[PDB]
Amino acid sequence: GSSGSSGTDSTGIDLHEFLVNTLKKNPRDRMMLLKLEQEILEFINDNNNQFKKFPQMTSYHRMLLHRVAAYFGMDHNVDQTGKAVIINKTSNTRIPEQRFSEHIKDEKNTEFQQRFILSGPSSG
Repeated sequence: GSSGSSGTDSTGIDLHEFLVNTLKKNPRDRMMLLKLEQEILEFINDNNNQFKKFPQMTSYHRMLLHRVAAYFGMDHNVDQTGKAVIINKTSNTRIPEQRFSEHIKDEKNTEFQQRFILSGPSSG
């Protein structure tokens, strides 16, 4: 039925290794990882907000996120259906050793606009 848990074995797959590897192999994906990192930052710091819900994600996406959190030290939880992902802000949650913005230092071009721009609201 079920056996085995996280305890006797903690140190294993070096998360970083995975992330960094993805940044090199998938130089296009980085874009996303970066965005999430930003929101996650403003969130963690934001005390007013305790929990944060994420929009419906795909099989891959969901995975990517789950990783980022585990790296920052945050636990994720699935909703009644689990379709989406919800994370909270706990003490264990702290800043890592290095950020992704440190690997993309001295960029060439970037598109960051927060005006007359929406995401796309969907009605039932």
